[PDB]
Amino acid sequence: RSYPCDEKKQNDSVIAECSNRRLQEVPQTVGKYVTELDLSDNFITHITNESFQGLQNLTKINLNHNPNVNGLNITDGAFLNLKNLRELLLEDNQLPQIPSGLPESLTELSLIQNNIYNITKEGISRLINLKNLYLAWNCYFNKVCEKTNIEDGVFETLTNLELLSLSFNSLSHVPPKLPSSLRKLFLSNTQIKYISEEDFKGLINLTLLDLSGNCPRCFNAPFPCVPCDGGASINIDRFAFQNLTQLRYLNLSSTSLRKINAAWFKNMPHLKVLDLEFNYLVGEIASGAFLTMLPRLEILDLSFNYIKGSYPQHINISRNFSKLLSLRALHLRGYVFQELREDDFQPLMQLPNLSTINLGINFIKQIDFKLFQNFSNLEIIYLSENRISPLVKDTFDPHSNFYHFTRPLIKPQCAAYGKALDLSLNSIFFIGPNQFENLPDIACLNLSANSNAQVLSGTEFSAIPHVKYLDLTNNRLDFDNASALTELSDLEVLDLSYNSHYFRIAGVTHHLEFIQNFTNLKVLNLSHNNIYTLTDKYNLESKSLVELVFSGNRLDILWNDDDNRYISIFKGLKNLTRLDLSLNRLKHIPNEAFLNLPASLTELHINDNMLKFFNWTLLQQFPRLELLDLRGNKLLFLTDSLSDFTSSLRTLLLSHNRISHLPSGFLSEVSSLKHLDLSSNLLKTINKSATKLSMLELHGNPFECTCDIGDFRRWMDEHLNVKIPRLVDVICASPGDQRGKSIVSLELTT
Amino acid sequence: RSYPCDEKKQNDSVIAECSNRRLQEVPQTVGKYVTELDLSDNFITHITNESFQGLQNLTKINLNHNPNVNGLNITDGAFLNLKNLRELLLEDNQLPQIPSGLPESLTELSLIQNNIYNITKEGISRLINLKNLYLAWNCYFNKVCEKTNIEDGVFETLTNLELLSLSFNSLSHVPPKLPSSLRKLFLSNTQIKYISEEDFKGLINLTLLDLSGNCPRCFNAPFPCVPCDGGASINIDRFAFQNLTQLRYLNLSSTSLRKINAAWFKNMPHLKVLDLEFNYLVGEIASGAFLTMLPRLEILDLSFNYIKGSYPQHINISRNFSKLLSLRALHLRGYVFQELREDDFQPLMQLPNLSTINLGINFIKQIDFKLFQNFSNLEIIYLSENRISPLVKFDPHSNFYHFTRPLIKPQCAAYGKALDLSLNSIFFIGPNQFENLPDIACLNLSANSNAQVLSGTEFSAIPHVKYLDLTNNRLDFDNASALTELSDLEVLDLSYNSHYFRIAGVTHHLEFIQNFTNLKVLNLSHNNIYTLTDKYNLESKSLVELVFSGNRLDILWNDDDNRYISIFKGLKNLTRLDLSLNRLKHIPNEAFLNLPASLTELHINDNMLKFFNWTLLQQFPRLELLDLRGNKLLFLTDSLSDFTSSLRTLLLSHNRISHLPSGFLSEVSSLKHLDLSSNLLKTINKSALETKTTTKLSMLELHGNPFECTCDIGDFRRWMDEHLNVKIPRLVDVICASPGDQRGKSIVS
Ligand SMILES: *[C@@H]1O[C@H](CO)[C@@H](O[C@@H]2O[C@H](CO)[C@@H](O[C@@H]3O[C@H](CO[C@H]4O[C@H](CO)[C@@H](O)[C@H](O[C@H]5O[C@H](CO)[C@@H](O)[C@H](O)[C@@H]5O)[C@@H]4O)[C@@H](O)[C@H](O[C@H]4O[C@H](CO)[C@@H](O)[C@H](O)[C@@H]4O[C@H]4O[C@H](CO)[C@@H](O)[C@H](O)[C@@H]4O)[C@@H]3O)[C@H](O)[C@H]2NC(C)=O)[C@H](O)[C@H]1NC(C)=O
Ligand SMILES: *[C@@H]1O[C@H](CO)[C@@H](O[C@@H]2O[C@H](CO)[C@@H](O[C@@H]3O[C@H](CO[C@H]4O[C@H](CO)[C@@H](O)[C@H](O[C@H]5O[C@H](CO)[C@@H](O)[C@H](O)[C@@H]5O)[C@@H]4O)[C@@H](O)[C@H](O[C@H]4O[C@H](CO)[C@@H](O)[C@H](O)[C@@H]4O[C@H]4O[C@H](CO)[C@@H](O)[C@H](O)[C@@H]4O)[C@@H]3O)[C@H](O)[C@H]2NC(C)=O)[C@H](O)[C@H]1NC(C)=O
Ligand SMILES: *[C@@H]1O[C@H](CO)[C@@H](O[C@@H]2O[C@H](CO)[C@@H](O[C@@H]3O[C@H](CO[C@H]4O[C@H](CO)[C@@H](O)[C@H](O[C@H]5O[C@H](CO)[C@@H](O)[C@H](O)[C@@H]5O)[C@@H]4O)[C@@H](O)[C@H](O[C@H]4O[C@H](CO)[C@@H](O)[C@H](O)[C@@H]4O)[C@@H]3O)[C@H](O)[C@H]2NC(C)=O)[C@H](O)[C@H]1NC(C)=O
Ligand SMILES: *[C@@H]1O[C@H](CO)[C@@H](O[C@@H]2O[C@H](CO)[C@@H](O[C@@H]3O[C@H](CO)[C@@H](O)[C@H](O)[C@@H]3O)[C@H](O)[C@H]2NC(C)=O)[C@H](O)[C@H]1NC(C)=O
Ligand SMILES: *[C@@H]1O[C@H](CO)[C@@H](O[C@@H]2O[C@H](CO)[C@@H](O)[C@H](O)[C@H]2NC(C)=O)[C@H](O)[C@H]1NC(C)=O
Ligand SMILES: *[C@@H]1O[C@H](CO)[C@@H](O[C@@H]2O[C@H](CO)[C@@H](O)[C@H](O)[C@H]2NC(C)=O)[C@H](O)[C@H]1NC(C)=O
Ligand SMILES: C[C@@H]1CN(c2ccc(C#N)c3ncccc23)C[C@H](C(=O)N[C@H]2CNC[C@H]2F)O1
Ligand SMILES: C[C@@H]1CN(c2ccc(C#N)c3ncccc23)C[C@H](C(=O)N[C@H]2CNC[C@H]2F)O1
Ligand SMILES: *[C@@H]1O[C@H](CO)[C@@H](O)[C@H](O)[C@H]1NC(C)=O
Ligand SMILES: *[C@@H]1O[C@H](CO)[C@@H](O)[C@H](O)[C@H]1NC(C)=O
Ligand SMILES: *[C@@H]1O[C@H](CO)[C@@H](O)[C@H](O)[C@H]1NC(C)=O
Ligand SMILES: *[C@@H]1O[C@H](CO)[C@@H](O)[C@H](O)[C@H]1NC(C)=O
Ligand SMILES: *[C@@H]1O[C@H](CO)[C@@H](O)[C@H](O)[C@H]1NC(C)=O
Ligand SMILES: *[C@@H]1O[C@H](CO)[C@@H](O)[C@H](O)[C@H]1NC(C)=O
Ligand SMILES: *[C@@H]1O[C@H](CO)[C@@H](O)[C@H](O)[C@H]1NC(C)=O
Ligand SMILES: *[C@@H]1O[C@H](CO)[C@@H](O)[C@H](O)[C@H]1NC(C)=O
Ligand SMILES: *[C@@H]1O[C@H](CO)[C@@H](O)[C@H](O)[C@H]1NC(C)=O
Ligand SMILES: *[C@@H]1O[C@H](CO)[C@@H](O)[C@H](O)[C@H]1NC(C)=O
Ligand SMILES: *[C@@H]1O[C@H](CO)[C@@H](O)[C@H](O)[C@H]1NC(C)=O
Repeated sequence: RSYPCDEKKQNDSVIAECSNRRLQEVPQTVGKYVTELDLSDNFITHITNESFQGLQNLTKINLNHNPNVNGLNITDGAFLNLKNLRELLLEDNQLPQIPSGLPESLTELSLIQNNIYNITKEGISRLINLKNLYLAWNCYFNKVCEKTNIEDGVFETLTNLELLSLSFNSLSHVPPKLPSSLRKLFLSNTQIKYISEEDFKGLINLTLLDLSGNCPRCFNAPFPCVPCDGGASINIDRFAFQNLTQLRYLNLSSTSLRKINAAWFKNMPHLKVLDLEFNYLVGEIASGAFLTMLPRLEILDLSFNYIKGSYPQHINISRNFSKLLSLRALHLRGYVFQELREDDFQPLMQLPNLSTINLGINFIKQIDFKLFQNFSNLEIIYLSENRISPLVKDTFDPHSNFYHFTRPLIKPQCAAYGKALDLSLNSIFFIGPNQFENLPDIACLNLSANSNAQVLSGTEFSAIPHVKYLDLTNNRLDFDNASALTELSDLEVLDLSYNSHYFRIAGVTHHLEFIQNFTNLKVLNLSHNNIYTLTDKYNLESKSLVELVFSGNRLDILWNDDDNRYISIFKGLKNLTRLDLSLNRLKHIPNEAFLNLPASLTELHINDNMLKFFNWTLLQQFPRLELLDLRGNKLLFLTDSLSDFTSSLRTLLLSHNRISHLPSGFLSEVSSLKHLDLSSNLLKTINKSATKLSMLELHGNPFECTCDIGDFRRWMDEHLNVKIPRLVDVICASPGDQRGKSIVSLELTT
Repeated sequence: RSYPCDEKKQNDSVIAECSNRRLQEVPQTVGKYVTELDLSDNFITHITNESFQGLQNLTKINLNHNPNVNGLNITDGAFLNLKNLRELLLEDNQLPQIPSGLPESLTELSLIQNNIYNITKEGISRLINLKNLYLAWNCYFNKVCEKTNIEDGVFETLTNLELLSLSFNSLSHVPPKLPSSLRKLFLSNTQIKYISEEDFKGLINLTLLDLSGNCPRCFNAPFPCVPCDGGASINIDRFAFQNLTQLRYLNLSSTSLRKINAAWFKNMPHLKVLDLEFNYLVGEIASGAFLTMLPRLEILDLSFNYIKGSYPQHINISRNFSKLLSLRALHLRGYVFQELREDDFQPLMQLPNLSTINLGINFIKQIDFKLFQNFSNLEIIYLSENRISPLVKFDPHSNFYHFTRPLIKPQCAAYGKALDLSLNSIFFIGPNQFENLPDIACLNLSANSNAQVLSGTEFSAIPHVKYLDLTNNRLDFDNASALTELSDLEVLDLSYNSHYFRIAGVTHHLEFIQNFTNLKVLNLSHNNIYTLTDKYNLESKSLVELVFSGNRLDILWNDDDNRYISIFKGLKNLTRLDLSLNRLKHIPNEAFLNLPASLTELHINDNMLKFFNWTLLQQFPRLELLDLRGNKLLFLTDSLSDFTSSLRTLLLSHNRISHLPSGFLSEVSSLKHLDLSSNLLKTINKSALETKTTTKLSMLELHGNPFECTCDIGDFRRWMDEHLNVKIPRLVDVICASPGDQRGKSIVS
C-alpha cells in the first residue's frame, strides 16, 4: 500500500487503485511498475502531456467519473505518448469533443455520458487496432444537439472493429460505410424508424444486433421515452438482414411491432435468442408466421405484448411453436389471461429441450397443475404474480439489459435441489387440500408473500414430500403444532423469514418442537418472526442443523425469564457452525446463557443489538470461531489480554461502537486476525504499546493529530502490507488547524 | 396563571388538568373552586388525609396510572374527608386490596388493572350508594392467584348497582347473591364454562349481558387466550335467561358455539343487538333456529364464523333471515367463500331498515352487483378485503370483538350510497366494472395495485360520483380526459400514486383538473411530481383545498427557464394549501407571489427552509394561518405588523430561533395564536411584544426552549404575571438550560 493508491498484484501486470480518493490531479507515487491505472470517482479536471509520462509501462487508464460535482480538460496528445495503452475508459466526464490526439495502441475505447456530438475523422481514423468502441449517451435529450453528427467513413477505416455501441444517442439514419469486421452492433434508443436494405450491406460476420427503443412502448421505461407517430412501428424492409447469415442474438424490444415479416430470418438459421418484449404481437403469437424460421432458438421472450383494456380467458399460442425444437426457456410475462389449460400449451409439450417456462405477471387465477407433467425436461416454472387461490375439491447503469432482467428467476441455491416452482405473490391465503395434486416431483418451492395464514399440522405438502428447498417468506403461518411441515422428510432449507400467525394460544405460544423430527434440515431462517416466548423447551436436539438465523426476534425477553427457563435454548443443535443473534435488542447476555452455545460455531453475529458489556473471557469455549461480528453496539472497552482467550479467530468486526481506548496487549495471542474493524468508534489516538493481519478499518474516528499521533504513522510504515480501506477517510477531528486533513497527508512533528 | 394544573371552565364548575406533569405529589396549589381533579399519569406514590384536605368540594378524582416507569399507598380513609365525592377512578396503581376508608357518596368506582385478588365487604358493602363498579384485570394471570375470591354476596347490599364489570378475572362461577337493580353486567373472559339456571334470576332489570371470551376461539386474540377442553364451547342451561325479559344487548362473541338453543330468547322480545362473532355457526347460519325469536333485533354480528380448511362455493343464508324485520346492520366477516350470486341474498331484500351490509375479509372472487339494486335502504356496502378482479367484455376500556370505527370515512358517507372496494384485485378498471351497480355517490378503490391508464370513460356506468378515493394505486392520468366523466365530483383522493407510463414531455399532465366546476378537494400527496407539461394557468374556479406534500416543488421551482412560477395562480378559489415534505430550501420570491391571494391556511412545515421573506405576506389579504414548523428558520422580522393584518395563527415550533426582534407585534398587531416552542431561545428582553395598547394575543407556546434563568428572565416573568389574558400552555415543559444549577423545571420557580 502506497499513498494515495492502494496497490495489489494480479498476473504479470500491476494495477493501481486511486478510485474514490477525491484527488484533484494525477498522483505522484505511481511507479513505472504500474501497467493499468484506475482514477474514477475523483475531482480531476485536467489532463496534460505531463500527467502521463514515465509510466510508459501503462496499458490502461480508467479515468471515468471526473470531475465529480467545467468538464475535464484533455490536451492534444496527452496520451499520444504511451505506446502500451490498450483500454482507455472515459465515461461520464462532460467531454465536448473526441480527444484530439490519441494513441494507436488503443484497442478498447469508452466515451459514454459526455457531450460528443460531432463524430469526425480528425478524431478516430488512426486507431486501426480499435476493437470495442463505446459511445452511448452523447446526444440524449441535451437539446444543444439535434442529431449526433457522424462524418462519412468514420468507421470504414477501423478495420479491427468488433463492437460498436451507439445506443442511447440521437441518429435518424443508420451510419453508412461501416467495417465488415463488425460482430456486435448496439443501436438501442437511437430514434431509427426506417431500416433499409443497404443499412446492413455486408456485415457478414455480425453476431448480435440490438434495435430496441426505436418507436418505444413505454411500459415502465427507466429513462426518457417518447412513442412514434401514434401507434407507429419501426419500419423494417424484408431484405434488411439478407446478408446477416452469421447472427445469434436479436433484440428488437420496444419497436411497437404489430406484424413480424418472416422474410427477415430467411438467411439466418443460426439465431439463438430472440427478444420481442414490449411490443403488440398477441396476433403473431397466435398466428406464428415467423415461428417457422427458428429451429435453433434456445430462448424466446415475448413479454409485455398485453393489450390495454383486455383480460382474455386463455392464451392464444400458434401451433407453429412446435417448430421450436431447440427452445430451452420460454418467456411469456404479461400476456394477461385468466385461465391456462392443457390445450393452450399443447404446441410446447412436444419440445424436447424446454426447461424454463416464464409466466410471471400474467394475473392468472387458475391453471391445470397436471399439464406440467407432459414436459420431457422442465426444472424452472416461474408463476410469480398471478392470482392462484387455495384449491379445494377437484381431484441506473447503461452497461445493462433494460428490456430483459438477467437475474435468475429462482435462487440458484434453490434451483439446485431439483424442480423449481415459484408461486410467490399469489392469492394462496391458506393451503387448499388439493393445492399440490397433479404436480411433478418438486424439489424447490417458493410460496413467498401469499399472506398465508395456514395452521400447519403436517398434512399440507403431502403431494410433494420430496421438497428440499422451501421458501415461506412473508406469510402468517402457524407452526405451534409439532407435526408442522414434517411430511417434508427430505427438507434441507427452511426459509421462514417474517411470519406472524393469527392463532396465539397461551402456553402454546411458540412451539419449535417440530424442528427435531428433521433428519436432513441444514439452513433454518427465523428472522423477524418476533418470538418472545417458547413452550417447546430449550432443548432443540438436532444434528441436522448447520446454520440458524434468528434476527428480528426477542432474545432479551427470554433471557430475563425470572425462573431462568431459557439458558441452553440452543445447546441441542450440536452441529451448528453459523448463528445470527442480530436485532434481538440485547443488553446483557447472561454469562451462563452465552456459555451454552454450540461449541461448534464458526461464525457468530451479535450485531445491531444494544450491547454494553462483553465478557470476552468466555471465548475459550469457541475454538473453531473464525468470525465475530459485534458491529452496531454500545461497547466501551476491549480485553487487554485477548491472548488468554482465542487463537482461532480470523475476522473481528467491532465498528459502530463507543470504543475510546484501544488497549496495550493487542496481538498478545497469535490472534489469527487478518481482518480487524474499528472504524466509526470514538478513538482520539492509538498508543505505541498497541506479522499476521492484512486488514485494518479505522475510517471516521475522531483523530487527534498533535505529534502524539505520529507513533501510529511510523507503524503504518514499518508494517506496510496491512491494507487500510479508504485511508483518505481517516481524518483529524482536532486540532482546529487539522480538522479535515487525512492522517496520512499530515506534516508530522512541527 | 395556574400552576401546575391547566384549569378549565366546564358546565358549571372548575376542572383541573394535572395529568401527565411528571408530578410526584398532589400540589396544594390547586384552587378551591375546583370540583374535578385529573391527577392521572403522574409519579405519585402516597395518598393520605393531608393529600386532599382543603377541597371537601371535590366530586371527581382521576389518579389513574400512579406511579409510573412500585404501587400506590392509600391509607385508611384518605378520602373520608371528601364528603362530596361521587366519582373516583383508580386504574393501574398496583393496588393490593380494596382501599379501606372510602365515603358513602361514591356512586362510581373504577379499580381496574390492580392486584386485588379478593373482594371483601370491609371496603365496598358499606358503600350503599355505588352505581358503577369496574373490576376488570385484577386476578388476570398472576400465578399468585388461581381465583378472584369474592365474598359470597359481597354485592348484596349494593342495592343501587347498575353497571357491574367483572371481565378479565379468573372466576369460573357466576357469583351468587347479586343486587336486583343491575342493568349492565360484564363477564367477558372470566372462564365461566357453564351457565346454570339460578345464575340469572332477580335480574329482571338486566338490559346488557356480556359472556364472550369464555371457551374462546383464538383468532387474532390481542391478549392471553386459552381454548376450552379440545374444541369445547360454552354450556348455558336452557332456562338461563328465563327471567331476563328486559335484555337488549347480548355478547356471545368467541364462546365457540356450534349450536344456538333458540330457547334462550323465549323471554327476550326486546333484544336489539346480538354479538356472535368468533364461533362455529356456519350451520346455524344455514338453518336459523334463533333467527325467528328476534323480531326487534337491529344489529347482528356473525363475523369470523368460518370453518378451517374450507372455502365454500356460496354463502348459505337461511330464509329465516326475513324474520329480522328490525334489522339495520348485518355483519358477515370471515365466512370466506368464492361467490355471492343474486339468489344467495334473496332473504335480506325483504327488510325495510337494512342499511349496512358488511362483507369484509370473505375473499370473494366474484359478485353479481345487480343484487344490490334490489335493496331499499342500502347506504353502506362494505366489500373491502375481497378478491374482485377486473371485469371484461393496548386498551382495556375497548370493544375487542366488534370493530366500532365507522366502516366508511363519514366525509365519504355524507354524500350517500357508499361502495368500499379497497383491498381487492382490480389491477385495472374493467370496461364492465360498474355495470349493474346502484347509483353510487361515494366510492373507495384504495390499495388495488390498480395500474389503469385513465381516459375518462372508465367511470361512465356510475357518473354521479362525488367522493372518489383512489389512494395507493399506480394510476396514469396524463390524458386531459382523465376522470372527466364524473362531473359532479367534489373530492378526489390520489395520495400515493405512481404510474408506469412516464412518457417524456407528457410526464405529469394535470390538465384533467380544468374540467371540474364543482371539484372542491384534491389530494395529490406523494406522487413524486417533479415534471409538469402544459401552459401555465391551471385554472380551477372551483377548487378550495390542494394537498401537495411528498412532491418535488424544490426540483420544480429550481427550473432554470422559470417555467413553474405561476403553477398554482390559476387556482383562484383555493383557500387551503399544504406544501410540506417538498424538501424546499428556498421558495423563489416570484414563485411565492404567484400563490392565489385567496389562501387562508398555508402549510410549509417539514421542509428545509432557512430564510422566509415575511414582507411578501402583503399580497395575502385573507391569509390567517401560516405553518412553518419543522423547517430551519433563523431570523424573524421587526415590522411584521406592517405586512399582514389578517394573520391569526403563526406556528414556528422546531426552528433555529434565538433572537426575538424589538418590533414584532404590539398595537398595530396581528391576532391570536403564536407557537414558538422547540426553538433555541435563551432569553426574551421584553422589547419583543411591547405593552402598547393590548395585543389581541390569547395564546403563546414556548416550551422546550434552552432557557437562561439568571436574572435575565426577570423581565418576561413579570410580563407573564401582568398579561394574564395571554395563556401559556404546558408550564412544566418550559425549562431552563443555561445555569447548570437551574437546568430543569423552573421559569415558574
Ligand atoms: C434466510 O436465511 C438464509 C440463510 O441465512 C438466507 O440465505 C443465505 O443468504 C446468504 C446471503 O445472501 C447467501 O450467501 C450468498 O450466496 C451467493 C452465492 O453463493 C455461492 O456461489 C459462489 C460463487 O458461485 C460460491 O463462492 C459460494 O461458495 C462458498 O462456499 C462457502 C459457503 O457455503 C463459503 O464459506 C466459501 O468461502 C465460498 O465462497 C456459494 O456456493 C454469494 O454470491 C454471496 O457472496 C457475496 O456476498 C457476501 C455477503 O453476504 C460476501 O461475504 C461475499 O464475499 C460475496 O460478496 C461479493 O461480491 C459480489 C459480486 O460477486 C458483490 O456484489 C458483493 O458486494 C460482495 O463484495 C453469498 O455467499 C447464502 O447462499 C444463503 N444460503 C442459503 C440457505 O441459500 C436467506 O436469504 C434468508 N431470507 C431472507 C431473504 O431474509
Ligand atoms: C388526502 O387529502 C384530504 C384533504 O385533506 C384528507 O382529508 C382531510 O382529512 C382531514 C384530516 O384528517 C379531515 O379533517 C378531519 O376531519 C375530522 C371529522 O369532521 C366533521 O365533524 C366534525 C366533528 O364531527 C366537525 O367538527 C367538522 O367540522 C369542522 O369543519 C370545518 C371544516 O369544515 C372546520 O373548519 C371546523 O373547526 C370543524 O372543526 C366536520 O364536519 C375532524 O374530526 C378532524 O379534527 C379532529 O381533527 C383536526 C386534525 O387535522 C383538528 O383540527 C381537530 O381538533 C380534531 O381533533 C381533536 O379531537 C380528537 C377526538 O374528537 C383527538 O382524539 C385528536 O387528537 C384532536 O386533538 C379533522 O378534522 C378532513 O375531513 C379530510 N377531508 C376530507 C375531504 O374528507 C385526506 O386524509 C387525505 N388523505 C390522506 C390520508 O392522505
Ligand atoms: C360485547 O358487546 C357488548 C355490547 O355489544 C360490549 O359492550 C360495549 O362495551 C364498550 C366498552 O369498550 C362500551 O364503550 C363505552 O361506553 C362509555 C359510556 O357510554 C355512552 O354513554 C353516554 C350515553 O350513551 C355518552 O356519554 C356516550 O354516548 C354517545 O355519545 C356521542 C354523542 O355525542 C356519540 O358520538 C357516541 O358514539 C355515543 O353513542 C357514550 O358512548 C363511553 O363513554 C366509552 O367511550 C368513549 O369516550 C372516552 C372519552 O372519555 C374514550 O376514552 C373511549 O375510548 C371512547 O371513545 C365507550 O364507548 C360500550 O358502550 C358497550 N356497548 C354498549 C352498546 O353498551 C362489550 O365490550 C363486548 N365485549 C368485549 C369484551 O369485547
Ligand atoms: C437487447 O438484448 C441484447 C442481447 O440481449 C443486449 O446486449 C447484452 O447486453 C449487455 C450489455 O449491457 C451485456 O451485458 C454486459 O456484457 C460485458 C461483456 O460479457 C459484461 O462485463 C457485462 O457485465 C454484461 O454482462 C450482454 O453480454 C449482452 N449480451 C450478449 C450476449 O451480447 C441488450 O441489452 C439489448 N438492448 C437493450 C437496450 O437492453
Ligand atoms: C421467492 O420469491 C421472492 C419474491 O419474488 C423472492 O425475493 C425477491 O428476491 C429478489 C432477489 O433475492 C429481491 O431483489 C426482491 O426484493 C425480492 N422481492 C420480494 C417482493 O420479496 C425470492 O428470491 C424467491 N426465493 C427463492 C427461493 O428463489
Ligand atoms: C378506503 O379504503 C382504505 C383501505 O381500507 C381505508 O384506509 C384504511 O383506513 C383506516 C382509517 O383511515 C386506517 O386505519 C388504515 O390503516 C387504512 N389502510 C390503508 C390501506 O390505507 C380508507 O379509510 C377508505 N377510504 C374511505 C373513502 O373511507
Ligand atoms: C402486464 C400488466 C399490465 N397491467 C395493465 C395495465 C393497464 C391496463 C389497461 N388498460 C391493463 N389491461 C389489461 C391487462 C393488464 C393491464 C398492469 C400490470 C401490473 O400491475 N404490473 C406490476 C406487477 N408487479 C410489477 C409491475 F410490473 O402488468
Ligand atoms: C377470515 C379469514 C380466515 N383465514 C384463514 C386462515 C387459515 C385457514 C387455514 N387452514 C383458513 N382456512 C379456511 C378459510 C380461511 C382461513 C385467514 C384470513 C386472513 O387473512 N385474516 C387477516 C386478514 N386481515 C387481517 C386478518 F383478519 O381471514
Ligand atoms: C516499465 O516501463 C518503463 C518505461 O519505459 C521502464 O522504465 C521500466 O523499467 C519498466 N518497468 C520495470 C521496472 O520493469
Ligand atoms: C449479401 O447481399 C448481396 C446482394 O446482392 C449478395 O449478392 C451477397 O452475396 C450477400 N452476401 C452474403 C450473403 O454473404
Ligand atoms: C403457423 O401457424 C399459424 C397458426 O397456427 C398460421 O397462421 C400460419 O399460417 C402458420 N405458418 C405457416 C403455415 O407458414
Ligand atoms: C396437530 O396436528 C395433528 C395432525 O393433523 C392433529 O391430528 C392434532 O389434532 C393436532 N394437535 C393436537 C394434539 O390436537
Ligand atoms: C415427527 O413426525 C411424526 C409424523 O408422522 C410425528 O408423529 C412426530 O411426533 C414428529 N416428531 C417431532 C414433532 O419432532
Ligand atoms: C328495577 O328497575 C326499576 C326501574 O327500571 C326500579 O324502579 C325497580 O325498583 C327495580 N326493581 C327492584 C324491585 O329492585
Ligand atoms: C328456519 O329456517 C331454516 C332454514 O330454512 C329451517 O331449517 C328451519 O326449520 C326454520 N325454522 C323453523 C321452521 O322454525
Ligand atoms: C324502521 O325504522 C324506523 C325509523 O325510526 C322506525 O320508526 C321503525 O319502527 C322501524 N321499523 C321496524 C318495526 O322494523
Ligand atoms: C329483487 O329481485 C329479487 C329476486 O332475487 C326479488 O325477490 C326482490 O323482491 C327484488 N327486490 C325488491 C326489494 O324489489
Ligand atoms: C385520451 O383519451 C381519449 C378518449 O378516450 C383518446 O381519444 C386520446 O387519444 C387519449 N390519448 C392520450 C393518452 O392522449
Ligand atoms: C369558492 O370557495 C368558497 C369556499 O371556500 C365558496 O364560498 C365560494 O362559493 C366559491 N366560489 C366560486 C367562485 O366557486
